[PDB]
Formats: sequence, structure tokens, C-alpha cells
Amino acid sequence: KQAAQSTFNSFHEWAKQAEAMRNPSRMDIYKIYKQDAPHSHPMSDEQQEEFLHTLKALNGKNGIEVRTQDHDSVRNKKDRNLDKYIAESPDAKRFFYRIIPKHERREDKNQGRLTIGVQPQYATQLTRAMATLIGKESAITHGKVIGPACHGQMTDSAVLYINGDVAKAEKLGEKLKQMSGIPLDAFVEHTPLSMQSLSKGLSYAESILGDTRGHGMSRAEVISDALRMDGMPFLARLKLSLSANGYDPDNPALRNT
Repeated sequence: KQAAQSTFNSFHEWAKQAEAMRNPSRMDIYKIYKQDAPHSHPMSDEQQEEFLHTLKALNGKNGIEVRTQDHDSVRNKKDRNLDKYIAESPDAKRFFYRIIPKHERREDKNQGRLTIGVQPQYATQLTRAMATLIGKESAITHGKVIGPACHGQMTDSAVLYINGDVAKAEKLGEKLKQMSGIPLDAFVEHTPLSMQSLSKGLSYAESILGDTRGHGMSRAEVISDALRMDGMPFLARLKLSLSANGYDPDNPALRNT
């Protein structure tokens, strides 16, 4: 409720900035969300290398696999050789990696997404904790982490994809924090627009209908719709656009009902 209010208000602010623009495109609206990313200076060269080496060390152990999310690798079924990709790809420090359980878990059409924000110096530690948590918790279908050169500069540097609701995410979040060994001050105070803050560095949002546009683009498009409606206050149009698009009109982070 209080959670819902803070979340809606950041969504509404975003929407007002979109509304102030002249004939804004969906992409324009989306860039406002992208522009609001945290902007940490990257971890050092050695820290990046330690990150890649940890990925390779994690891959294939304790029920976990790590695969590049590089599109070319994926479609060619080449994403199954982590060590070779890191060795050769000039994008290895930049692209996303997914952390998956050895035995694939079916995704619900409606998933929760837990976004985790730590200082880039702790990315490796977080990644280890994510792998352990994914190993143990079958509610989590997979995780993803951005390459070490970009960790701390994206709205989505680290994400867990969860079959479950906000309560399940809260529990996994508190679990992640207590088990990671990462100092509490090292979590980054930042909540992406229209996501619900669970605690410092932990933000939650829900996706529907098997959506894969991503949280920013999906909520950007709710705003576009509201802008296209007429005859009602802008505030009511946003709430109506949320409902009509399947989200909770009082908490844009959540599915409707």
C-alpha cells in the first residue's frame, strides 16, 4: 500500500516527463527510463577478469550452468561453450550471461523479477550467491548478470526470474542478502522507474502473458497508451492504461488482481 504509492508516484513522474515532450515515440518514453540508470564507475580490469573466471568456475558445478546470451551464439546453439566464448568474443566483458539450473525449470506466463543493485566491486560475490540460490530454490527459473565492464551502469545489472509473487521475492531477497556475505552498505540505493523497492538494492516488478519486451519497454508502452487516450484526466488515463494492459492501476510494478 505505502509500497504501491511510492511505486506509482515514480511511474507518474516518468509519465509527466513523457507528457511534456512533443509527439513522443515509444522509444522516446523508453529512453527516459534508460537515462535513469545508476552510473557507477566500472570495477577494475583485474576485477572484471576475476568475474569472467568465476563464471567459468561456476559453470557446470553444483547443478548450475552459465551461458552467454549473445544472440548469434544462441541461435547457432554455440552458447554451450562458456570458456571458448570468453576466450574469443570481443564482447565477453559487455554482454549478458544467464545462470541456469542444469535441469530446466518451466516458466510461468506471469513471473516476478527481482533486480539486484550492488557496487561493481561486489558483482562477483553477488553472482556466486545468485548461483547458490538458483541451485537451491526451484521457484527461480534463472538469473542474468551483465558483463563486468558494464555492471553498475544498467538498470538491470543483475536479475532473478521467479515463478511466484512479491512475498516469495521478498523472502528470496532477504535470503540473498543474509547469505551473500556482501556488506549491507555495498548495496546500491536505486529503484528503477515503476518498480517496487523491497530494500536497498532490491527492486521488484512483474511481467505478464509471457512478455519478453522487458520491464522498461512494457511500462513505457502503458504510458504511450495513456497519452493516446482522451476525455479524462491524465492521472485516470494512466491508471486506466495500466488496468487495460493487465497491470495493477495502483501499483504499476504488479499484475492486475
